[PDB]
Amino acid sequence: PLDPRIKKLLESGFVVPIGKASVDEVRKIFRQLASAAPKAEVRKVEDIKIPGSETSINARVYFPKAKGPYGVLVYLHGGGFVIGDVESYDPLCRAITNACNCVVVSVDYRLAPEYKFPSAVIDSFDATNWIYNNLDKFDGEMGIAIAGDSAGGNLAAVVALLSKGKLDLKYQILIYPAVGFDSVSRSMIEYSDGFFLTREHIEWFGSQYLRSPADLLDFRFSPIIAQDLSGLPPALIITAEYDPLRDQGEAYANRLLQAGVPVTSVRFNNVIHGFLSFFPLIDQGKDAIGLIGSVLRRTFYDKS
Amino acid sequence: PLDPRIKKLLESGFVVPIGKASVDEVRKIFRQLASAAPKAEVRKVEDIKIPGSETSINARVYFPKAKGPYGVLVYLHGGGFVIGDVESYDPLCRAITNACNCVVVSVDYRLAPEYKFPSAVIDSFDATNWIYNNLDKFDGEMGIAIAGDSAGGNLAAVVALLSKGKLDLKYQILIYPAVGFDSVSRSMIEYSDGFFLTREHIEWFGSQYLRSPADLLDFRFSPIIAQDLSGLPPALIITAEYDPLRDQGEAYANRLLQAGVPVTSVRFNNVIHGFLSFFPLIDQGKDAIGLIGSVLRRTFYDKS
Amino acid sequence: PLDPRIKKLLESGFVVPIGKASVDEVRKIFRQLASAAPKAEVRKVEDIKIPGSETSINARVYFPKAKGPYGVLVYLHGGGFVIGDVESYDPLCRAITNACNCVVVSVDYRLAPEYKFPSAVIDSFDATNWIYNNLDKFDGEMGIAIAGDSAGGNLAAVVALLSKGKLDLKYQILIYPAVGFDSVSRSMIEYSDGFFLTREHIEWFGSQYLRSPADLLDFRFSPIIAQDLSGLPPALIITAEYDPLRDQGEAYANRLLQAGVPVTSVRFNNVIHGFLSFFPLIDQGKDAIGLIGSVLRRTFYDKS
Amino acid sequence: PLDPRIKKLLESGFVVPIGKASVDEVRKIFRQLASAAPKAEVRKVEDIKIPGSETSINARVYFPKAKGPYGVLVYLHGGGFVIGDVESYDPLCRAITNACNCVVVSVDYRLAPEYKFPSAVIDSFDATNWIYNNLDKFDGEMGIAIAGDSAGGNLAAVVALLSKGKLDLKYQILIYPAVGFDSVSRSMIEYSDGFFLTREHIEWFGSQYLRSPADLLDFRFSPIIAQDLSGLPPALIITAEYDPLRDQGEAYANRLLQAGVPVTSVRFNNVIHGFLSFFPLIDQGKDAIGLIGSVLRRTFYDKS
Ligand SMILES: CCCCCCCCO[C@@H]1O[C@H](CO)[C@@H](O)[C@H](O)[C@H]1O
Ligand SMILES: CCCCCCCCO[C@@H]1O[C@H](CO)[C@@H](O)[C@H](O)[C@H]1O
Ligand SMILES: CCCCCCCCO[C@@H]1O[C@H](CO)[C@@H](O)[C@H](O)[C@H]1O
Ligand SMILES: CCCCCCCCO[C@@H]1O[C@H](CO)[C@@H](O)[C@H](O)[C@H]1O
Repeated sequence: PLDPRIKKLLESGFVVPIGKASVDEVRKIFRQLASAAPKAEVRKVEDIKIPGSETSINARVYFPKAKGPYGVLVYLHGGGFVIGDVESYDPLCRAITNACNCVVVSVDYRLAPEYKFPSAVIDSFDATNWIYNNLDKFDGEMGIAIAGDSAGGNLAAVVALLSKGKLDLKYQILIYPAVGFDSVSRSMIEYSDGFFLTREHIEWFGSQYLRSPADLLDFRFSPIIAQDLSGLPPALIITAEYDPLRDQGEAYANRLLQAGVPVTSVRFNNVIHGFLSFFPLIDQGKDAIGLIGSVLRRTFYDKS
Repeated sequence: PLDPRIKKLLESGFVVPIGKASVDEVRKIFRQLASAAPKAEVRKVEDIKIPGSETSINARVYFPKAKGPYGVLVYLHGGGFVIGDVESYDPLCRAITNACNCVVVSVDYRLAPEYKFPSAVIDSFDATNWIYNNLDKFDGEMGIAIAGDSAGGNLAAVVALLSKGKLDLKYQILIYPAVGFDSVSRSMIEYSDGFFLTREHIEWFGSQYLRSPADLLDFRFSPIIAQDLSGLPPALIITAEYDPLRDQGEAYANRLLQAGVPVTSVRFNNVIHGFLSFFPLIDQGKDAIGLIGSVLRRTFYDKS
Repeated sequence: PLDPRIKKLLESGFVVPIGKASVDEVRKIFRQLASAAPKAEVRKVEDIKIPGSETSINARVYFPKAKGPYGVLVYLHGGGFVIGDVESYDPLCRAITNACNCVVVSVDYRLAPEYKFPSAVIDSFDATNWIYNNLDKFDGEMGIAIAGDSAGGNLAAVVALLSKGKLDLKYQILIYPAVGFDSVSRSMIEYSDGFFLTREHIEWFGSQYLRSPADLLDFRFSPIIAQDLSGLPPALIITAEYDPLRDQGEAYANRLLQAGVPVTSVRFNNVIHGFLSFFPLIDQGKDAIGLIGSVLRRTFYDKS
Repeated sequence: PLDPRIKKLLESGFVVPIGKASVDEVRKIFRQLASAAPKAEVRKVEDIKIPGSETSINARVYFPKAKGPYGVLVYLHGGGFVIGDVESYDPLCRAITNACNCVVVSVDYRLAPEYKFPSAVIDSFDATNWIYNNLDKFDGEMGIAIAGDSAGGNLAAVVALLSKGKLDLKYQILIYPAVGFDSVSRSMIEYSDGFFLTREHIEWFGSQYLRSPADLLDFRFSPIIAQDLSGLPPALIITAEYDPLRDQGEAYANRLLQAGVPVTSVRFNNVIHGFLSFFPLIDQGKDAIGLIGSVLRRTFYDKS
């Protein structure tokens, strides 16, 4: 069952009214929910503009208190390709920065419905490419990794595919990712309602982001159907027991493993989709952040 | 775990070498495996030709020993849209006839690769339509139901969708059906190899049957994504515990239930995909046939 | 998910208030719930007294309309060893009689708390032994089988063990059985509350029936830990997807299979514990009864 | 599926021949498998003797390079209550020490069959009590936590129960623990063979350790049936996807959560029982050690 703390929270009306309110209103509600978490101190924070192929991309850079050199984690926020932003994810990105002792660059990719697929992918890739080529600006010579949650985990997985034989990504962290279209998995059906992220929400996000059903078959939306997953960066894949997206994330882990990619796939039991965003309340979220910290300290620094 | 009888069978090389031999050779191997089962006596067997929209459709009609009037079960064989035929399914159709005390009409729909999607769907629908309009020829006034296994269960489900507000199908029986494209379910991943029907086979069948990836999004291949499942006939859906297709069949059951369609969804534990075809060996297959008999005797005759 | 029909029912307060009302009151509530189902006609019904080792055992005998000779199904009602009786199970036993075309003998074994374990086992065994030795009285020469639901499925499984090398039981039907003590299975934990049979109820029944914790290790309460399951009668084991007892019933199926006993293990999806008792409402219950009919017609008559 | 690395390992004969060789030989085989892992540097290692109630208890103390004050993790090795020792666990305890920046005290509790249950429990409790009362000897004033793997996770869970209202344990880490007797869970049945720890091994260990079947009902062997789990220390519970013990560990997590105890329950996918002992090969084991590090650094130091 759910952790009673989470059941209590859900029973008290913790919702984001996706598809039942205006885009502006759902963005506002999400901002207030996510941004309420404590902002842990880091050493320095900078807002930068990355020259993308299609737009000037805003990004926020978090520097850790630890001395350099650093690795750089490119972070892609979730929010169904429609909501969220760098500022609402500030508390989480600060927590990650402190866990990993690395530089985190959180990317404000273009959002749907204003900018449909593949805009978010293009921005995410362009940002990652620029950061790779400008690691010196962050004393970030230990290299680059990519991470994201939910829709941002989709983007991270896709960026890792697109980066093959261009960038040298050291690691990919996929936090309860969406990895394509799923009308069949048990978790999707079983947890379609009542667990914060619902099937109705998923469908609504899909309707805003994608241009046509053909986009469902594009590997830049459905990395699970990419032709060749071999040679991708080692992965940490975090899933949540009561998440409709659970099974598809675990499927992607399995597909990567079958392609010879190292993967640590961990299901956090008793919790829901989005649980890292609610780390102050949900203790397991702090522990997931600590696991991310471990894997990145190892990969970048060969430190415990 | 698998029933030890089935494990023994699999360990002895029970395969159909799908995608590793010629189409002719795999058809021949399947014919010999399936047609080896005993042919139980029925009252009468007739081969007929149904005038389809695109072809003359061969069908075999089995009459039960019980006196009429009958219901008529349209049966659509499995074989990945590529292999199988009415004659290889003769033992199974005779067993079904005797279980249900009804007329069974087994349809030789056009097969891939010679005839790609949607040829099998067109033939299956045209046959069902003709049988409905000619029930009097079989003393079949108690009505029409549709059934099929695996690829034939896909076709049956699709025919039921296409028949909405045209025919009056009384029942749909989906025996370990394929219901669309699945790259994510746990059963698909977990039982991808070693359980008779493999992922490699599934992919090969898909490559022979479908014309392009767009066909994956056609509801006539993926009934699970049909816009509206309401008003379809009551269903019996049989799945197998160790079948890659298990989860998607159970998902379709759930979607039908959510649309207000009565569904009895039963997972046969300890067995594999195709188990009804191997009823002489696999006892559970006889019991699945008996369950089909029960549901059809009830729906057609209001008899136990 | 649950069949919406069942969710609707549960949401409307369908409970038996086990452990929250007097024994008399919970017995009365259960009687009214179970006995409300239609009583289908059979050919003849007789109440008999079986001379048990410890008591005169009441039993009800149902004769089918079909002509003899018959097999005889000994039926052991559920109710947690505390509630239920032959009369509350009359509708279900009539339905079974008509499905199987056999004689059904429903046994009023002694109930807890008035008669603790192993009283119910002794009565169930003594009744089965007497019926075996008196099959001629029922024109029942096709033989004897045993069946029961829940606590009655526990008793049936135990009787089959005790009958080894004494009686010639042809078949055992275990309908969502309890097979011992379970504090660990996923189904027990996941469906501990909200699905009609709850963990609190299970614990309460255990407290009334068993004399001490040592009884938990007695194979006559926990057949799953019997030393040797080989040579037992072929089994049909029905489980329910949303039943705390699901996993343990499927475990027992697996243990029997491993001991070379034929088993057809079927999970009825979308339904709860007790669903056969509520066959008029829950359609899947009618289909489970039909499956029981199939297996018994085959075993007794070699008929479809 | 299993990580291909692990499948490869298993297919190459990675076994410990529990119950198929002498106790001496199985101890020797395990020692060579476990002790082959690299011994990472720590600051200092001391062997000590703890005055237990029934024996002088050997323990090894590992000090981290980080400066004090420290927390102290009491570590209880696995090995089915029969095999393993402090020395075979040296590589793992050094890895843990470095991950957590704390003192680790690995306890050589008495082993079966020479010393049956509850000897291991008594020694483990006595050691933990002594360490609590002697934290000053290790500059360990940040407090005490308890951890163990498999049989050692059983002991850790039991020590936490016994310590209620005596010691102030800050945390309990249960690494793929055994939590009692399980003849019913799906994982126990499904992964009974072929996944390193087998049911036959489990039964053999039980036969050596326990004195009689009554011991199965003793909460000091089956903490899952303890009367009251409330007030126990916060827990990290790690399970492995392909471990027969998986479901029972997840059940214990759920029971603790229901009793208001904080629990982070994480299933490591694609891996087997014992995977932390094989961290040099199995990368996921390094990441599990990092997760342990995170939770202990937080609890002891309020550090990331
Ligand atoms: C966390 C965000 C995951 C979003 C996954 C969306 C899955 C696809 O969503 C789908 O896409 C289509 C195209 O717009 C639509 O026709 C459908 O409404 C929808 O189901
Ligand atoms: C029992 C038969 C089920 C067949 C299910 C096939 C699922 C779709 O199969 C797919 O279709 C595509 C189009 O040809 C191909 O590109 C792929 O190889 C394949 O995975
Ligand atoms: C459908 C009926 C199943 C009943 C299963 C009971 C499982 C054992 O129940 C137990 O037995 C003990 C002895 O009385 C008690 O100490 C406990 O309260 C209880 O959990
Ligand atoms: C990782 C080690 C877990 C050991 C769990 C043992 C579970 C109980 O094991 C049992 O205990 C009994 C008493 O000795 C025996 O009668 C049985 O052989 C055995 O199944």
